[PDB]
Amino acid sequence: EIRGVAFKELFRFADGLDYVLMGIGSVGAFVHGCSLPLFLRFFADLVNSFGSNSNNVEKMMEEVLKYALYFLVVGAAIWASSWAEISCWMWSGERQTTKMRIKYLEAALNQDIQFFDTEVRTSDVVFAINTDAVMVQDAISEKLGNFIHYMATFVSGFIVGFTAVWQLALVTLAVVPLIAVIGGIHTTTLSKLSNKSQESLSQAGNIVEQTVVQIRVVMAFVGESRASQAYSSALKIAQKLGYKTGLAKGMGLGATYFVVFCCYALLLWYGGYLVRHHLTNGGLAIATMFAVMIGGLALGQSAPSMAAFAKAKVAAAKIFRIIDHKPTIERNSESGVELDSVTGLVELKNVDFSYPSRPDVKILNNFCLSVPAGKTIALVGSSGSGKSTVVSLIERFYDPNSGQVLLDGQDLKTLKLRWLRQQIGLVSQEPALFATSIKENILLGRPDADQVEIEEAARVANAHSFIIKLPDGFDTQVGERGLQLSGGQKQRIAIARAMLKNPAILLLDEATSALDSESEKLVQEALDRFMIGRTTLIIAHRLSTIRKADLVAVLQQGSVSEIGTHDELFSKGENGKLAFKDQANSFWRLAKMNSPEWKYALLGSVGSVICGSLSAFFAYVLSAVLSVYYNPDHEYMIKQIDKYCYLLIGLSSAALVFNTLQHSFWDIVGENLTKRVREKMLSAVLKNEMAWFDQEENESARIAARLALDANNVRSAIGDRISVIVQNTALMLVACTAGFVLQWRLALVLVAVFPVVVAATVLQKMFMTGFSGDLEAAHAKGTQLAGEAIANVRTVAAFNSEAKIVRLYTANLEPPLKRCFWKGQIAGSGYGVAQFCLYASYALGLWYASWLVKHGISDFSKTIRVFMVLMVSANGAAETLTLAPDFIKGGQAMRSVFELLDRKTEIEPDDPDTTPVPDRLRGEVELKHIDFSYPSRPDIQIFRDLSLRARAGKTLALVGPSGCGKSSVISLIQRFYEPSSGRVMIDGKDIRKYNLKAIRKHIAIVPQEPCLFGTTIYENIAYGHECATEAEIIQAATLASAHKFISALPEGYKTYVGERGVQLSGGQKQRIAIARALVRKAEIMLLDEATSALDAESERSVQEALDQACSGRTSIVVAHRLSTIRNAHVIAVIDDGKVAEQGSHSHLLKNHPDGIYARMIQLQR
Ligand SMILES: CC(C)[C@H](C)[C@@H](O)[C@H](O)[C@@H](C)[C@H]1CC[C@H]2[C@@H]3COC(=O)[C@H]4C[C@H](O)[C@H](O)C[C@]4(C)[C@H]3CC[C@]12C
Ligand SMILES: Nc1ncnc2c1ncn2[C@@H]1O[C@H](COP(=O)(O)OP(=O)(O)NP(=O)(O)O)[C@@H](O)[C@H]1O
Ligand SMILES: Nc1ncnc2c1ncn2[C@@H]1O[C@H](COP(=O)(O)OP(=O)(O)NP(=O)(O)O)[C@@H](O)[C@H]1O
Ligand SMILES: [Mg+2]
Ligand SMILES: [Mg+2]
Repeated sequence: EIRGVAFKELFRFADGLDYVLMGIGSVGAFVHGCSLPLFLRFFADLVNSFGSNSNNVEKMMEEVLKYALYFLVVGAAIWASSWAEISCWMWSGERQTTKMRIKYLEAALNQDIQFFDTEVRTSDVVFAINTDAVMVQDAISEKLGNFIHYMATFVSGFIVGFTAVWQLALVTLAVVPLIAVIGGIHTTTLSKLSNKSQESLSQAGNIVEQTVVQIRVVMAFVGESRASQAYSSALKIAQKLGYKTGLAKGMGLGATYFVVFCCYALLLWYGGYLVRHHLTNGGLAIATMFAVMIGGLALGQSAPSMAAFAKAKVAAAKIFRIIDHKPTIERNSESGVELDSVTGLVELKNVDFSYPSRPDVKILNNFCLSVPAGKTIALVGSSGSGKSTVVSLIERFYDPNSGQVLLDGQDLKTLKLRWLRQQIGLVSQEPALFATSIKENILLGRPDADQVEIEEAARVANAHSFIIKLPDGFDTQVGERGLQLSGGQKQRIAIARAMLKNPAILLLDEATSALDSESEKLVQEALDRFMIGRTTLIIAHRLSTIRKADLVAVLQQGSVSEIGTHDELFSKGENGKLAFKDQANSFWRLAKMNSPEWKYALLGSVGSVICGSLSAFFAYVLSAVLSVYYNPDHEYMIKQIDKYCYLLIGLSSAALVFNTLQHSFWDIVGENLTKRVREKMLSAVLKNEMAWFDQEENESARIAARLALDANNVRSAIGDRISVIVQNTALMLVACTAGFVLQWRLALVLVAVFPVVVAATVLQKMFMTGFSGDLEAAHAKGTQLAGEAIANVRTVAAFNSEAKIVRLYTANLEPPLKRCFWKGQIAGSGYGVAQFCLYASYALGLWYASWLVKHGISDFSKTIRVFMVLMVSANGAAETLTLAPDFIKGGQAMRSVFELLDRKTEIEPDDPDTTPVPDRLRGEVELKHIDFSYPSRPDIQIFRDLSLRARAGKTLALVGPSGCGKSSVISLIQRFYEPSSGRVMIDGKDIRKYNLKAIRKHIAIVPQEPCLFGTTIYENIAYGHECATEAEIIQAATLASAHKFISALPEGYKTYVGERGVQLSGGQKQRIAIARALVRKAEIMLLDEATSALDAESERSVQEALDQACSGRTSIVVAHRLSTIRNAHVIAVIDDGKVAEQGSHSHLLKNHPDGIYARMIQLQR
């Protein structure tokens, strides 16, 4: 394991302004931490004066007034200190992390490629530049400030408590570890159970994704019920674990409240004892209690900052490892010859290169090549041969280990590297389009070029096409969408950027076969205008290229068999605001679906009120005890203290029990609602039709994200909302009742100021959490730009565009920096204002209590009880942070779930209408005058008045070009889609009237590219029939001939398959799909081009399956190749979305002889 760097090195990028910001933030954090208990000290002084000076009214008034002014001063100090701390720390962290990322990227680009090969790899580099960067940022921005603040709080609290009453300081210090340990155990248990629940829900989402991706087969069968069962089982596990999480949370809250109650019972009794012996005052006792508790909790809260410190030390050690690494291969040597002879006469001879990762494996064996000037040369590289390797050696990506490698007769390492890479132009198979605009991509090709050069490169170098037809034109961010560009267009953009680097030799790479001819002809015309551009990769396709290049040589085992011009080089491997009333109605709908759990809810509700009451009750007790401390009769003091302590001890157990009950029952109700919603959501999705599935915004991963997110935030927005609204209502109700019946005037004033103090305490809790936004989202654009640059480092080195990439990264990062600065300023100012208002309200209320006492309106006891009870109950109510307030997004997610459930499918998966279902289908599907138009693309309409025939005891074959919708034909066979105007007779009647599920169970199909379902081959094969037993799957395997390699598998039918399982061959998976089709034993066997996407033994297997299919009922088989359609007796025609003839191939030749398919047959020969 690598060793983390020392703490100081974290601040390597800190400049003078950063040091100033860090100092100011440290001072602010220290002042904040010290001010938290200093207020308690001032409160103790005020209370002691206001209680002792009852007889002397005027002195009491002046004392209370001066201490209220002290409260205002403390409020202002907290305002300023919190503002400075938050703003300075956040902005300094951002300012340092930005420079760190810039240096990291700059160091990364100008490294060697073999460095990425041997040492840290590109994926690790990206993972670092995201996670380690954000980790160090959060550690040095907020964690450090919080650590300083909490250490200050701890020290100041200890000092205040001890110097006030060392005795209670010692006792409370003994108390604190209990509460700290309880809180730590609670947090740890919650985190562990949260991780467990997260992984369980991830599993359930995995079932969701695998179902939605594979919806084709799922609807082809009746397996939606199976998917629902699997989802229900996963959700059952998740909900049982969820029950456990709720119980743990309830026990944690109950235990901490129990220990708090007992501990304050003991502390209050001891404080009464101390006051009785004239050791101290009541106010000093209370202040010591609170201050010592605050200090201990502050140390507890400070520890996580140390954890983050260690993690950031490791992360920054990694980052500095990449940063400090020195480029091994010397680059940009000043010995650059700067040859004026751009023509490369001779190069790449006696080349003995070996790949760095495996130096023993010598890829290139004494390679020699000429590449004469004035003429283009092509290379026939084998797949195992290093065509990319020799290209890299040309580009100087790697240095040849020995060998007489040279260029134009003047070597490579002699004449610099930047200039040489400028001389050579490269195109790549994968276009290198970064996040920036396409015009900026052209600039990245050659920054010296102006806009007119870009236009002409879009005019003469390439044709004017969609690359210009973007709505923004050339100023369009290709990275943000990507799907907008086809792939040929971005390839032509790369061609253009290469055209900018016109001079001297220009290497060419291979292009995919599935590429437009326009890009290809642009490539060859670039070749014609660039005779000095050579090394075109034929790859047995686009033979015009090999026509252009006279010198052609093949490459194998790091050597060339022949050297010279064109020859017989073929057959040697050649191949191819929003409304709220609807919110109330939908809330009623949710509650209605939550009806069965009502009992639990009711019980939970009951627990809530009791919990709330006890919280407020607790406050009152403190109040009363404080009021008792300033009483002359010490015996009456003893009686009151004993009564209150006994009552507190008695109610501690009630607090424990009712916290557990409330949380357990509320969380159980939520889990049931969540699972119930999930099931209904999945069922509604499955009832929908694929015309909705293929539509964008219905992708499998996106659907699963919808399912998870909406479910969880709905359960929050119901359960947490009800629990909060009931519990805090009861708490403030009983608190205000006590306050009113004691002194309604002071109670009314404090009720008026109540929302302010509640908001301030909520903000204190949020500050404890941290005000930093979602940094990864803020840096997302620069993040993905840097990731693309790092992954595509070869292309960046090819155009030596590291400086431009760094500049674009800086430009991307700048607006997030400014936004972060302003967000920090706003957050600091708002938090400070809230705290100042809180302390001003404290001062106002307490001074008003003094004023009431002056006029004889009330007494010290009643006023102090009212003030203390209402303020502590306000803190208890602002403890609202315990339950997550996701309601804001909860409403949107809830309208989302209701619109998804309320969405109607036009094709009913099950037809309610009566249908004349036969046991054995008549198997004579009758396509006639079909004019199907694809819904997704109304422009493309495959079918024009198509009429087809079926053969009951026989089979029909179909053949055509890849363009024709044969898979569309089989889709319309099973009512997968809906024809625009065509009509089809499956059973002497419309398919639309007859039940769809009966159609599914009566028709078996194979997909063109079948993929398997689950762990065991047994279940995947048995999927075809609802009762496959064991024998039926036996002959299903044998007739399909899958059984031989199934037995070759370790455990056969139980062998785990999938991404993590034994990944069978395409032929094997297609054959077992055939086996499943046989399992279904259906009337119509739809054997699509899977009968061609296979191998020779699978080809005889398919011929045998055709034998059985013609023997048993009927089949529609499509296969563009020959020798398979000949098996079927009757063969149809599907050319250009039209039928031309139908019958046997002998019949297809007796009338309408030859044909496009016959020409294909001659070709396949
Ligand atoms: C004198 C008060 C009215 C004062 C003005 C008030 O603002 C002050 O912040 C009060 C409400 C705080 C000061 C110390 C706090 C306590 C800190 O010490 C404790 O024992 C902790 C333990 C545990 O965290 C409890 O959940 C809260 C609990 C029990 C806190 C309850 C609220 C306080 C009692
Ligand atoms: N990242 C790599 N790690 C190890 N060996 C590599 C790497 N890249 C290429 N090679 C080796 O380089 C040789 C040729 O590269 P390879 O990727 O097999 O084919 P290619 O030159 O890209 N041609 P093709 O397969 O038709 O696309 C083989 O010996 C590879 O093992
Ligand atoms: N959702 C869709 N919306 C619009 N057009 C579609 C859709 N799905 C497929 N197509 C069209 O269907 C045609 C493809 O025909 P298809 O029968 O799927 O053969 P293929 O998959 O291209 N070749 P092959 O694998 O040999 O069967 C193209 O015109 C596609 O654009
Ligand atoms: Mg290659
Ligand atoms: Mg098709």
